[PDB]
Amino acid sequence: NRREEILQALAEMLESNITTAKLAKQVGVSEAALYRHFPSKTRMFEGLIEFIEESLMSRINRIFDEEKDTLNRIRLVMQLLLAFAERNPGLTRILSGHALMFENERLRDRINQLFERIETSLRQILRERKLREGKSFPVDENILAAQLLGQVEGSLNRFVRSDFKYLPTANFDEYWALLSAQIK
Amino acid sequence: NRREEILQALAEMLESNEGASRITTAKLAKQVGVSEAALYRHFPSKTRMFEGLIEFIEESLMSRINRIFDEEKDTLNRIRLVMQLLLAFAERNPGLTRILSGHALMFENERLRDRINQLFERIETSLRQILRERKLREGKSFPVDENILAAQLLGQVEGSLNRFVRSDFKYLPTANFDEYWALLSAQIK
Repeated sequence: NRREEILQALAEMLESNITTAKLAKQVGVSEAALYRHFPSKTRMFEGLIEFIEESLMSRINRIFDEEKDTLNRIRLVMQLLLAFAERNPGLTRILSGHALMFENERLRDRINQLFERIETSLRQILRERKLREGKSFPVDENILAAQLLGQVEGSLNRFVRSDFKYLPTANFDEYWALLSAQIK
Repeated sequence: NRREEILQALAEMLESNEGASRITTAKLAKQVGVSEAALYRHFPSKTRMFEGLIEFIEESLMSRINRIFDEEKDTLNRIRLVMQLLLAFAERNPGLTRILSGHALMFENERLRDRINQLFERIETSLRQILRERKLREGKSFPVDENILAAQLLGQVEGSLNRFVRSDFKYLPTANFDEYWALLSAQIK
């Protein structure tokens, strides 16, 4: 549970209005112990992205187990992403690209992997609806999946851009009414 | 015109492989053929330079949207063209898109952040105006309120542009625009 405690404390600090040393003192350990898990600040943020991706996928998989309807499953995965963003504005800023760190390539590459994993999960759900339920979409599932992912990323971007005033979940019911019409 | 050369050179610096780091007045000075101190005589700060650039982008997009209103009268064809213009503009100006997609250097400065928000508000209002005329032109509206739909359309554009920047410009927004339109049409027809 060592590496997670550090990432948890990192997440907590990002949500407040960061330095390896400051985080070390925060979790209550030497800088050497911290550097053993994350040899550098970039590796630390890279680890935070992985920690976020793993937590989100664990929840997505739970939605897959409990929800059988492919339509509502897409809806829940979207609502989960928007709700998570909304509740973690500091994390959303680094994900949306409004953070300095986004300049670092391996960190950007890493964020891309997280969005691609989410997008893949959406495509998977669409493919199942297509093949198991016989649904015929007006376009390739990859295009529908990109639009769904685009709507989320655009909500997250506007949320940061507006200094966190325009909520990601605002009008989701209305957006979903239009998006779902061609998924149903 | 040493006001346009600076904004022009600035666009290039952001447009070059310098998307990596931050631009400096020094490097910008050399890229314009002058001194740092000489640059600060036209713009009190680098932030004012970015704001002049946002201004340019806004004038460019608003002008192109004005022409769409004049050249196309069908509501859906007008939406298609504005969505296409926004995505096409981003692909033609990768560096400029980085600003609009967000950047620490951009949103930390409250005047530049507000400015970028005005640009998006200008776009959103144009979309809202287009959607609103459908009721009087064809006697019908949309499955959701026009203000909500304008925000949804803008959101898809902002999501595509973010992905474009994030993937280091490997994902091209217009790549499958024709199929994206077939899907969007069916949803809002």
